[PDB]
Amino acid sequence: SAFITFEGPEGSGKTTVINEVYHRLVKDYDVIMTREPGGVPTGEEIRKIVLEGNDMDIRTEAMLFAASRREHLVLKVIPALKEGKVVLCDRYIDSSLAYQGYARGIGVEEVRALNEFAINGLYPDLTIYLNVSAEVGRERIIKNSDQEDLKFHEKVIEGYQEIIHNESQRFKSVNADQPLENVVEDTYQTIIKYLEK
Amino acid sequence: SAFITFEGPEGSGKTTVINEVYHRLVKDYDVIMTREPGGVPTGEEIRKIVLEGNDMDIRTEAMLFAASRREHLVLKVIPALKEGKVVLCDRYIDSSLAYQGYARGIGVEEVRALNEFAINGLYPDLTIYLNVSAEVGRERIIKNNRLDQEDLKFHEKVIEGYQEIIHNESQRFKSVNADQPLENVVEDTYQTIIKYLE
Ligand SMILES: Cc1cn([C@H]2CCCN(Cc3cccc(Oc4cccc(C(F)(F)F)c4)c3)C2)c(=O)[nH]c1=O
Repeated sequence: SAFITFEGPEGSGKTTVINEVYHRLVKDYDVIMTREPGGVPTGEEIRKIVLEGNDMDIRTEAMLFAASRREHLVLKVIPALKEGKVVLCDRYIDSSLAYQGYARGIGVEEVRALNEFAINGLYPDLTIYLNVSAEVGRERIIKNSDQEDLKFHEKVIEGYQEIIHNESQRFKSVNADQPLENVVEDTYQTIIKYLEK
Repeated sequence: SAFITFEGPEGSGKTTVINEVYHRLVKDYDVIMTREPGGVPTGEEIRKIVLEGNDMDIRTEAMLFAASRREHLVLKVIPALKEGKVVLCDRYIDSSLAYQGYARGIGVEEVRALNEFAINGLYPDLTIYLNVSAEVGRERIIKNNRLDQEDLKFHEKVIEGYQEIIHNESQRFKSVNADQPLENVVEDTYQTIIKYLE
């Protein structure tokens, strides 16, 4: 079994990468791909409280997303790992840290403690970080589709840069400034190299 | 202003105490009585998920009690404190510590870190602990019939948990002997609060 997460800011090509990588991996591996809360009823119901929120405090939101993360883990991720499957997950604890912790200003130490309570030691075996520069990410966001949004996008990237260099062993960084075909290829090769050892 | 919480296991006479202490304090103080979720929409929605839960993982449950606590603190407790009011709260952080941390076995430190993220430094100015023995509490719970072993043990653990919390802390905790008849429990609690308020 293997628990693989995919991380990156928006404009990193994350959606295209996970989908294309998952498609190639299914041919040879007992692999599943899941997008948190991945249709888990309780997880989806918790998520709805946030989404229906009227000017919801960011900490309440973070705690509800952490509760949803855990329901997804206990009812979907853990049973698939116990069945010996490889699990590809579209976002996980590093997202909460870069977005809620760093970018939204709750604090790194606080969001990490929250994430650690939700995951109870279940860290990914491998995390693919889609390493995009703020400028390439910006052009991809525009190409696919504000000063405050640009600054927030820069803080998310800065947050990921701080995280990645603190847990180097788990993290495998892919150059996401390349065309998406190369980003997909490098990610696939990185995962295969991990799965074959 | 003053933020006063009331803690105790079931059978400590907590409901009677808070209500009777509220009816006495209202004569002289701009005081409110609340509990989580306390009509707060998001808190009420969180409560429904917890009540509809089929063998819900204890950590998910702890995170949901923490999210409800934050909603109730920001939308109800903090605005009343900013108005200069006396806020009496039935159960707060210490309940999660004794129930989720100790009795459920998650770990008091882990549950404390979760609840500190939830409360963001907003600790009660005063916490009344209704100190009941497991045996007196048991007899009160039965009155509301013999209580099964699972319930008796869980009740004993909650008490053990509260004993650990009160000992490893204090300076906000004021313990009231809840083994006394409820009239005396009410009187001691009232006197404790008045001495604090001045
Ligand atoms: C405040 C609190 C209470 N309890 C206990 C106290 C003894 C009674 N139980 C069971 C119970 C009874 C009635 C309603 C209920 O559901 C609640 C109560 C408060 C808050 C929520 C929620 F909004 F957080 F979900 C649900 C639970 C909960 C905990 O285990 N932890 C806490 O943080």
